[PDB]
Amino acid sequence: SSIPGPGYCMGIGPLISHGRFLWMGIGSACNYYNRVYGEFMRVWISGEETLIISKSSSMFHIMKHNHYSSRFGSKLGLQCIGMHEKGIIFNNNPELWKTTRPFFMKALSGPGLVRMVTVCAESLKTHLDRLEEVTNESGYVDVLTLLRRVMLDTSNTLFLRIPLDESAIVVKIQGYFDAWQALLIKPDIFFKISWLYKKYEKSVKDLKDAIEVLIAEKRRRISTEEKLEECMDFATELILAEKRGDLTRENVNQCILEMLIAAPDTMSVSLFFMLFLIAKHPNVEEAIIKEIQTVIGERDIKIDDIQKLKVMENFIYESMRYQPVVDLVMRKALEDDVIDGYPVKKGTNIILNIGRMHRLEFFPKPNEFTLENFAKNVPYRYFQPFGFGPRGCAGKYIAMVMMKAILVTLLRRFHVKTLQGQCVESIQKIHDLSLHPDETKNMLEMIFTPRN
Ligand code: HEM
Ligand SMILES: C[C@]12CC[C@H]3[C@@H](CCC4=CC(=O)CC[C@@]43C)[C@@H]1CC[C@@H]2O
Repeated sequence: SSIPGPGYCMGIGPLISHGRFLWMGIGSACNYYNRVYGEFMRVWISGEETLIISKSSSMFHIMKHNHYSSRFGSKLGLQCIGMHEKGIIFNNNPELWKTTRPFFMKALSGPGLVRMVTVCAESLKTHLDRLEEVTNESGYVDVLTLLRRVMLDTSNTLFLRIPLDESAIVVKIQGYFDAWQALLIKPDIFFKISWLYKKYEKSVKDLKDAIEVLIAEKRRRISTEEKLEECMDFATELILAEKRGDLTRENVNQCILEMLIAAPDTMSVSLFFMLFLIAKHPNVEEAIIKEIQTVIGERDIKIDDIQKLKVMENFIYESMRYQPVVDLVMRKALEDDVIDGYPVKKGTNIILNIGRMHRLEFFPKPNEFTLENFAKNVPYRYFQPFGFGPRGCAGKYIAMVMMKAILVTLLRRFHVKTLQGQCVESIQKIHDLSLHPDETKNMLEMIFTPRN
């Protein structure tokens, strides 16, 4: 089969599509192009041909095979934010990515994933006893900021554990994400005209400098440590690999940065959306509380509990299905292949529109929020909220642990109410790199009233 999509109007076809991505935002443009043309179609970002694909088969094929273990985006943009051939998230150098990923994978599983369940709970407890730092005079909690702070404290105490300014770093991380999102697919032209991107360059420097102070302190503690054997962690493993031949200071420094931003970027907005759903679905809220009563009671949550929390697990999955944050995935073809019907050349960019896929493929009631969608065991080839395979989410397992831990410890303690008739559907969302609340609007706050 030849490839669907707009006409290559002798050099205008590319300019409209890129411009449309810039104008609409990546996610809404993907959804536009998939709805107009097929669920498998072609478009251009800068020069290069990029396939925007919703079909479950193609998705599975792509994530399954090792010759798609790359992403893409502006080299100038990725250099600007420090992700050009450096971290793992947008590290598109195959070999350098291969050697860095294992550090992340170790830290996000085994004993650290077990530690995480109590670390995550104790952190939120701390922040729920200090709700004055986040609550209004009118009782309005800034949930986005609350979550970001506990997510950061969580990430810090597990992976780095150096004292830091939560509030400041959370703002800096937000700044870094805006820059990443802004520059990821900007054309080379953009990067010439300097007073159009110095803005972003500063956000990156703010965060990078802040983290350099922390890794600096972390370095000094490692040098003077007696029992280096016992107290290992993600940041230390990296630093010791650099002390062997294995890694570069620059790369270490970006990996530590990337581990600290991950959850604040994504967990916070996911749990935010999840809380607005609990607020407007009392049917489900009850089921979850009943489960928490049965399973946990008034004991501190423990690793053994999380597998038993079945209703919440379905809620989490249905929330990510219905209202995702990470609704699309960027990949690149490293070898030629046939994919469903169509040929895909080496170097061809790919955007997997997993948000659309979860409304077109397997589920009984795709366009409404119900746990009926997860009453029958969902095959993992029709529902990839995290992705899978050799480049799937490195946090995918621990993320689920973390989300259960915070939803338990919060709902245990508080009823959550939304302002006005607001719901996830009515919130004004930006749909660019990720899918998240437009924070220049308001009515995003919530109210926390106790239980008993
Ligand atoms: C609700 C939470 C989360 C969601 C929905 C999510 C989703 C995703 C998705 C879709 C990808 C792309 C994977 C692919 O291309 O197949 C990804 C990549 C990644 N995620 Fe997450 N994620 C979450 C939380 C986390 C957390 C908590 C961490 C770390 C602490 C993390 C670390 C990563 C990393 C490092 C990658 C890049 C993997 C690579 O390129 O090699 N994620 N995530
Ligand atoms: C999925 C994705 C890679 C992983 C990204 C995701 C954007 C949101 C995000 C923020 C983080 O800090 C961790 C990685 C993630 C979860 C990206 C959108 C396109 C890209 O392929």
